Amino acid sequence: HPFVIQMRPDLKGALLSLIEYYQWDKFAYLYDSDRGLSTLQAVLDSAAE
Amino acid sequence: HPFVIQMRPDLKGALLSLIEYYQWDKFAYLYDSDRGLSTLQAVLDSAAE
Repeated sequence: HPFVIQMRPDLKGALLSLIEYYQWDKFAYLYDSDRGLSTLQAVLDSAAE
Repeated sequence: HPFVIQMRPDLKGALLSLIEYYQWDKFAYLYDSDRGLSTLQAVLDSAAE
């Protein structure tokens, strides 16, 4: 989306890399729906691969 | 949300009951964010339970 400038960096890749680093195969992901499920969608998509 | 009259019935229950009827334990759920994440949250919470 154009004309919108977001100061906040994206956390998705960082979290994926952290989970990868800690060598976690199996875990529980708690999530709050008010902030949005986007990152959850990310970790779910990654979960299959 | 008030003042909105929604003709389309809620499909969640039929889905969950159908899954439980076919005796499904493990499966694949493909989804798009076009319609909203509500059904997804339904199958995820019910999967957790």
